[PDB]
Amino acid sequence: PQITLWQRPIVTIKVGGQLKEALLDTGADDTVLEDMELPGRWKPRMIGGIGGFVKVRQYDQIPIEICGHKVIGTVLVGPTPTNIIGRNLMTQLGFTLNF
Amino acid sequence: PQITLWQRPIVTIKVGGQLKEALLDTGADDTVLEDMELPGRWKPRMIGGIGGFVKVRQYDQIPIEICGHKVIGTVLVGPTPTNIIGRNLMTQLGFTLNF
Ligand SMILES: CC(C)c1nc(CN(C)C(=O)N[C@H](C(=O)N[C@@H](Cc2ccccc2)C[C@H](O)[C@H](Cc2ccccc2)NC(=O)OCc2cncs2)C(C)C)cs1
Repeated sequence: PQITLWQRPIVTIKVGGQLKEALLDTGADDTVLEDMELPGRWKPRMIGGIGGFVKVRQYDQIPIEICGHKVIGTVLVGPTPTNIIGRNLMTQLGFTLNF
Repeated sequence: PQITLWQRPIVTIKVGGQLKEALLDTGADDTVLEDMELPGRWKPRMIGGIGGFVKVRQYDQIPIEICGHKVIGTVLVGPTPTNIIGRNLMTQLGFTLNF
């Protein structure tokens, strides 16, 4: 299917057993979710964006369902204002930009 | 054209006579450029990002060529690591996300 950009491209995801809404974001290298618990080891990281930087925890090999399809990759967790699905997971679903 | 997302979706733009690089960003409502000179008056705007909020200058009705296509719209100028083409201008080109 085709997703329009007249509105924010927000989709439902399932991660860590929880259902959430998240923004499909071609301008994000990585996926960043509002603070939550995830299984396994993690390492601290600083990620930068428009307002400056925030400290997050990086969990690797985390499974996520997006649009029902199951993908796996790195997920950063911390005080982000909204959940963001980055290119690292978008590629796994075969997403492209077209015009 | 079709753009995959294994690397950052960077395109060439032309604004105020100058060629620049910019990131195609579906997760951005608006277009934000690094400090530069633009004609006309500006008005104040606060935009929010991952790191919080920042003051930018809002210039309305600015012509930009993106991939040689002319768009005319609002451009925000302020502190940013990268020029960002947001949904306001991506919609003028007819960009969609597809999988
Ligand atoms: C130039 C160099 C430093 C670059 N690094 C990168 C890799 N990096 C750091 C990222 O992708 N970082 C992501 C990001 O913020 N990307 C950004 C572009 C950018 C990149 C680097 C530095 C500054 C801005 C752009 C992202 O789409 C974010 C997503 C978002 C949306 C709402 C709330 C929080 C976040 N969009 C926004 O910040 O919107 C700003 C707004 C515009 N108009 C109204 S609000 C994080 C979410 C992970 C790309 S270019």
